[PDB]
Amino acid sequence: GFDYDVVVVGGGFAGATAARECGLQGYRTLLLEARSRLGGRTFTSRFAGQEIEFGGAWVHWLQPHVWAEMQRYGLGVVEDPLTNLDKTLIMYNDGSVESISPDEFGKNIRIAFEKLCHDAWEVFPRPHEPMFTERARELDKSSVLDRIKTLGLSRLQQAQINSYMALYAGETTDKFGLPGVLKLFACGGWNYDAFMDTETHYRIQGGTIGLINAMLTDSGAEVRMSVPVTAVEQVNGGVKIKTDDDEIITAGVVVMTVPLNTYKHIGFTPALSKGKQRFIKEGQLSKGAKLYVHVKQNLGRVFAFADEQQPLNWVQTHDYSDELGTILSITIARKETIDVNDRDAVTREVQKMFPGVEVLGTAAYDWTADPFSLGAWAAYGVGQLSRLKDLQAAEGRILFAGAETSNGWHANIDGAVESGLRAGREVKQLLSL
Ligand SMILES: Cc1cc2nc3c(=O)[nH]c(=O)nc-3n(C[C@H](O)[C@H](O)[C@H](O)COP(=O)(O)OP(=O)(O)OC[C@H]3O[C@@H](n4cnc5c(N)ncnc54)[C@H](O)[C@@H]3O)c2cc1C
Repeated sequence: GFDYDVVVVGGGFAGATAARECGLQGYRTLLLEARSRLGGRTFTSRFAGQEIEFGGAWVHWLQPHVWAEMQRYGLGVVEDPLTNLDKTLIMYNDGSVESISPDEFGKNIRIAFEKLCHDAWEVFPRPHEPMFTERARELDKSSVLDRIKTLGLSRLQQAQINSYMALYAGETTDKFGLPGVLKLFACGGWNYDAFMDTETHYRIQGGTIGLINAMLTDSGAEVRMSVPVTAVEQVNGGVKIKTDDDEIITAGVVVMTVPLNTYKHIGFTPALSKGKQRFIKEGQLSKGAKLYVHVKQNLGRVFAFADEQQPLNWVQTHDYSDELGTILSITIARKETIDVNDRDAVTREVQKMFPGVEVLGTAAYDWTADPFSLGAWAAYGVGQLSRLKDLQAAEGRILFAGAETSNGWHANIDGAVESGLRAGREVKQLLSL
């Protein structure tokens, strides 16, 4: 007596995957997306006459779940040739910028990274079972900064790795859970070069939006946008779903794939488990934002790290020419450090790194301000990883997915896909046993 067998909440990779699994089993399926677009924390846009990625975009064949889907839908990779860099810069907490030879810059980040992840084999022999070893559980008492303090790195090496880890945290490294970081490294074959190959090297042919829609089309599911879910209530036979318009939708089961930081917007009746409530109140620690700057000058192929007390923590050349100038792709760990949508504030901070540049224009997506992300990529705080089951657990007729709920590449498109396959299996169990 329901409108649908399955309602999937959220049109990111986790929801699109869950919808495709449910739809192909014959279940009448609906996907409700709060924004007026699909993709979630993946979003391809346009800036200065060129395509840009405001959110997630980069994949790799070491990421098993997204790669299998690419082969199901016959999508290849689109390589970002990483080239020989013209410039590598480090900006320290005090704001001083230093130019390093790219080969010595690369050597020192590898030393720091390999020292940071020296024990990945022992802690995560099975990276897709994060709590398999007691050492992983014990490490969940430490932050990343706890480890960095013991590694005896140089001032350069520490700034490099701390900027890198603050990026992965979307936060200062004293708050960043350490096992989450090692686990990702382990997922990449416990190997520096293999893991690095996954970071910003390959994109999906046809974009992330193509794969999401390839799955949703395959699913046959009904898709509705601009429909934020305000409450989910467990009532006889199914669940009852409240949009904003005081529209009411019935389903046998609901798959929630919303970002953890947005559970704040949704009333649950009855109340969810106390372990899950503790997670919703904690949230995830990323406060990242994405920004593109078009400068008049041709700066060539640049790369920069900026330490956590500075705003432009990750700078890369997206494209360059004497005609164009330079389009810089910038990721900001913490949106406290700058207002990416205030252009003069952006202009001063870019000039601190490349003095005397002229900014023609800027484009920014403040993920932490967006009510339907309120944060960026998944980043676990201290002690959160060892309780991941509490967030994964089904709650009666409510199932939970999303990249935060995956076991493997939790900071990635792939963890989102992984959670979608899990949710689809759980739907089948609930609806069919
Ligand atoms: C700046 C940034 C850069 C990134 N770069 C990479 C990369 O290079 N490589 C990689 O692998 N990963 C990257 N990621 C991470 C990747 O994008 C995410 O892990 C993945 O997209 C999350 O998928 P998801 O389905 O779990 O959540 P989401 O994509 O966030 O989808 C959840 C959906 O739920 C919607 N929603 C929220 N609340 C409601 C509500 N009340 N009602 C209805 N709908 C709601 C949201 O609008 C959203 O569409 C990046 C993330 C960010 C923020």
